[PDB]
Amino acid sequence: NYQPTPEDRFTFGLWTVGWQGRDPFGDATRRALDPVESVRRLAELGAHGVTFHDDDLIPFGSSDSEREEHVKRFRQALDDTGMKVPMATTNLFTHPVFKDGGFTANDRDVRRYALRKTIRNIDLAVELGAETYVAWGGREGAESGGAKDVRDALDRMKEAFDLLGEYVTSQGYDIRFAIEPKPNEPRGDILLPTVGHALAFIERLERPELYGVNPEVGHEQMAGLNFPHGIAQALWAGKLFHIDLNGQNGIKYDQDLRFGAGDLRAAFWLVDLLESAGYSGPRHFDFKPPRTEDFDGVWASAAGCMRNYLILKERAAAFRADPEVQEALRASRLDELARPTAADGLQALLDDRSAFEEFDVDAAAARGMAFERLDQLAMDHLLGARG
Ligand SMILES: OC[C@H]1O[C@H](O)[C@H](O)[C@@H](O)[C@@H]1O
Ligand SMILES: [Co+2]
Ligand SMILES: [Mg+2]
Repeated sequence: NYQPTPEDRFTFGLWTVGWQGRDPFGDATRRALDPVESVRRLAELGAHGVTFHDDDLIPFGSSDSEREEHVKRFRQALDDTGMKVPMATTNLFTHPVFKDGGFTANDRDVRRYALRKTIRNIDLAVELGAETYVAWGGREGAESGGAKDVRDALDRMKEAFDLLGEYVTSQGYDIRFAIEPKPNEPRGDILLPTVGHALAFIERLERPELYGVNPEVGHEQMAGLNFPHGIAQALWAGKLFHIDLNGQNGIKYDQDLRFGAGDLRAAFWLVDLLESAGYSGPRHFDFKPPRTEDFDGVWASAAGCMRNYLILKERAAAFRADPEVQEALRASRLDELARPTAADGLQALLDDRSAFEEFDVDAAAARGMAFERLDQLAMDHLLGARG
């Protein structure tokens, strides 16, 4: 049951199944994975494709000749399996030179290096067929108030993204950028900490059409925010270019649990929204198999990501198809929410005595919204206590 196939557009980062389990308090518990083995194993699980940081595929500092041999092996594995590479990104956070950031490092020479390192990987990503290029500024931020002038930092961040946009347009590349927010960790506070801040920032760039967001379930939940609401706002703005699916139990360190774990009801409402809105991009899993697990548990955890999406998709479809749920939606006036408030226009509204002078405020206040009955139907469908 719930067998994933490539049509389902499930993708995984090389760094996910390949996480060796090193955390801030303990050494690695797993050996390093060959990216070629990950491609073949994920193909066998039913995945659609893989994603990568530059440094996941080419070890940092590699000569131009070593780099070519790493890329050739990888392409051969993709060619053999039919696996796609829909997205790629840059590692601007691991090497000590980025300890104060990349695009917004205080040191100018580091910022220029950050840009050259990124541009180099855009070329490779386009060669391999990526449609989306993600930026996660995990080191852009501060632990203390005086270390970063945030207005100057946002000037430098806008500068960097404007230069990347000039670069792809000057090359005629068919690739778009997606900013991935995170509120904190590894910095005390990270710039553009939520979907909202990233969306607002994009509108100040020179070519806003080239930029969207790559929201992550766990990251918005690290700020205690409602992830489906934030996705709804990104869709409403036309900016949901990509998405990271995983699980998170509340406000704490970034857990990256398998999708479905963490806030299960949020996951249901998320899948309901993505499917009813017709989101067509990849369903990308940014998760870490816990370091308790051996390599069998790694692949079990990866399989569980896809299984939980497919189950929730079935339950959300059953929910929306139920005539009793449709009746409850009308009972809660979800359909009146779709009607314009004042399509008759401002003057008509001003002259409408039924909208104020003769509005029976007490009769309107007495109407129940019937939200609890609707939510219990949603619960019954999630739990399969009905269909
Ligand atoms: O941006 C690409 C990825 O880089 C890092 O691995 C981050 O932990 C992850 O959140 C992000 O999606
Ligand atoms: Co995360
Ligand atoms: Mg992510």
